[PDB]
Amino acid sequence: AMRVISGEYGGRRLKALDGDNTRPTTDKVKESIFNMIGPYFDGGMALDLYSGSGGLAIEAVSRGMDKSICIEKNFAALKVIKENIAITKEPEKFEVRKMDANRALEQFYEEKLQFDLVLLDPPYAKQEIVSQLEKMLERQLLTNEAVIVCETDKTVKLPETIGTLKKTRETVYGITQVTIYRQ
Repeated sequence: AMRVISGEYGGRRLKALDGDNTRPTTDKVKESIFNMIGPYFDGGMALDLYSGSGGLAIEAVSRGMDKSICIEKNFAALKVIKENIAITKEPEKFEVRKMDANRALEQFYEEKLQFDLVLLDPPYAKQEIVSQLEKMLERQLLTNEAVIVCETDKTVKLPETIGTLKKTRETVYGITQVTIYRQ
């Protein structure tokens, strides 16, 4: 069963969305991601653009980030992420918004926000990572030391360079590819 790996909420059990045979984000991959980019953070704001049950957003805050904004496509996910946020007992550190992912980026621009961590785990058929990152650069949605974590099927070919972002690491764990970008 899914669990927070490390940090303040480490070891706490989380609820997963109902299975639908799509590419998972395993706890082992989650651990690998956060140990690579962290393992801990001195504050900051994270964006979890396809948050689902919220495991990555929660891991970020557990490990020291001040706040995660979690974007959701499907109404059904809202009760699951709410339950998981409740398990942290720090609901003020999370914001869940039910809206289109691309519309979310333009709202963040309206809100004059910048993110220290961006987590991008789109459904395979809705993957627009390069366009989205170009949008984030266009709208200056990234802090100076922001890091982007992408999760894709191992068959996806993400570019070495996206505007001022450069791929710094890329690792395959089974069929899940984790790609890291930094400015």
